[PDB]
Formats: sequence, structure tokens, C-alpha cells
Amino acid sequence: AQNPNCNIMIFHPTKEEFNDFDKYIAYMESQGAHRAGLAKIIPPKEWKARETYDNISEILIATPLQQVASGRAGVFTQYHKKKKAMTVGEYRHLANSKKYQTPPHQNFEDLERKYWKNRIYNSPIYGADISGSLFDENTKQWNLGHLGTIQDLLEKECGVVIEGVNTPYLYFGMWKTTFAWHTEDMDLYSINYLHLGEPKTWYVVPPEHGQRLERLARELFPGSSRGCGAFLRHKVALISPTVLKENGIPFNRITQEAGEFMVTFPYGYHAGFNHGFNCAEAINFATPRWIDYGKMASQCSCGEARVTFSMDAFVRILQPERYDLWKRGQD
Ligand SMILES: O=C(O)CNC(=O)C(=O)O
Ligand SMILES: [Mg+2]
Ligand code: NI
Ligand SMILES: [Zn+2]
Repeated sequence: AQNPNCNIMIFHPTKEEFNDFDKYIAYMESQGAHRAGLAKIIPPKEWKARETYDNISEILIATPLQQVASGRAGVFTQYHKKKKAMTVGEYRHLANSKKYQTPPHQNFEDLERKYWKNRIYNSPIYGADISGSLFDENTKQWNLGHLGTIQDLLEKECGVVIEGVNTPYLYFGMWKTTFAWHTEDMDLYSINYLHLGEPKTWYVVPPEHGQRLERLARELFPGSSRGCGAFLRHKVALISPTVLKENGIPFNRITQEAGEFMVTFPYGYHAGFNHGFNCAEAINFATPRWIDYGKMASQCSCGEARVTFSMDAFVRILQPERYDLWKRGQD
């Protein structure tokens, strides 16, 4: 069995290996990459996503989200308070202001210590989930707006043609902006490219151990757990590495820098934070190996998780018994 300790693997494809996206994901899995739940891909030195980032300031962040925490430093939830629209140039100036900027620090480990000690006492503003792409249309390799769609994969594997579309999303971050513990919708893969700016630190639980994280989360968030049998789908709960280690939950950590891709694998729980002003692009995708995960994925039916148009067909075809209850949650 390849990668039996479920370590995060780092790949350095050549320009020739970077041509065929599906084939390289399958290669990474042949080496056991998926057992970690997360892998890093460093593009070949010849590759670029676009020529420059000098002309992005007029992108609009229509609904910036202020991430307000409740709880204790290692075990907290966050809610998202909607703020007035601002441009990327306005948001970058805000991120760099004395109120929001990254503090002085020694290295990534010192900054991680400061994040976990102090996150709850601040409310950073995240420009998340913005439909769009920063890949140049002429970038032919690993262009997140030109991937094979999940609807086409389902059709290729299972023969059923379905409605829906699959497009990327931009994330503009600042110091302490936070992504809560989650797997993807329908336990899909994700791919995330850090286009510019400061790093993003990730935490991940191997898919084979995801139920250990879920049982801890039910213990730590007991009211939320009574409210919903899949409340991590709400994407609001945070648990620190120290707390994970105290409770024996297997996990790994890695820091992504500008110019690097991360891939999350089906049912790989992940969480993390941004180091300072940055911009990432991410999209979900599927492979043949995903189908069995999609069929078994938990679902939120309490009404909180509210998701995209295209998840309807995935539930309807892969989980017909759950469809009626899930759809009631959506309506
Ligand atoms: O970058 C973020 O805030 C969150 N991204 C992801 O969870 C992902 O790419 O799957
Ligand atoms: Mg612009
Ligand atoms: Ni994710
Ligand atoms: Zn729910």
C-alpha cells in the first residue's frame, strides 16, 4: 500500500507531465497521494497562470464577509457578517491597514502560534466565493476554468445526462481569514491555485480517518450536533492542532505559497488560514474514483448548508433515497 502513514505529498511535474490533467491526478493517486487528503503540486518552471496581476484592482467583492468568532481559542465557531461592497484595490488597502495587517513574525511556525493564540479576538474580512477566473484564456495546462466538468464525468461513468454547470471561484484573503473544517460538496475533489500574495496554511485529516474528526466535532459542538447530523457541512467550526493532538486525531499540515496548487481528495477534511493579503482560485472536480464517495456522502437537510444549483442532480442520481429530505432542506 503506497503512503501508508498518509503523509502530504509534494509533486514537481515536468512540462510534459503537465499536459494531461486527468492522467497526472491518476498518477498522484498511484503513489498514494490521496491517502493524506491533500497534495501540493509545484508547476513546471516554464508555466504561468497569466502574464501579470497588475490589473486586478477593479474586480468587485460584492459581499465581503466579516468572520466573527465565538468560543475558546482552540475550539470556536465563526459566523459571516455581510459588509458593503468594495473593489479588490479597496480590500487590499484594508488588508494592509494597521487594524488588519499581518504582525511581525519570525517564520511560518511563529505566525501559526500567533494565529491560534489570537484569532478569536479579531474579526478579519474575507472576499470569498466570487464566481470568476484569473487564468489567461491562452493558458492551456491546469487552467481551472477549462477543466472537464463534473456533469460530464457523471455522464461518462454512469451514462446519465444531467443539468448543471461547474465554474471556478476567487477568494481574496487577509491575515487571519479562516476556512472552517469541511469536506467538499458531495465529497468531491477540489483544486486551489494561490495566484498572488501571502501564504495559506492548511490542515487535513486522512479520508480513512474522517469519522474520527466527526466524532470529536460532535463532542466539542454538542448543540450544533443535535441540530444537524452533518453540521460540518455548515462550514463554521474550528478545532486547533493542539486540540486535535490532545484527542488523538490523525492530521497533517502544510503551507501553500503563491504559484502553487493544492488538491483536496474525496472525504479529506480540511481547514486553514491566510497569512496576509492574497488571492486564490478554486473549483471542484471529479474522477472515476469519486463516484463511490459521492454515493456515500453525508448530507445537511436542516436548512443551514444551502448550496449550488448543480448539487441537485448529484443527490438525485447518486442518492435517490435521500433526495426528498435533502430537497426539503434546500426549500
Ligand atoms: O481557500 C479557501 O478559503 C478555502 N478553499 C478550500 O476549501 C478548497 O480549495 O477546497
Ligand atoms: Mg480590475
Ligand atoms: Ni475546501
Ligand atoms: Zn445542517
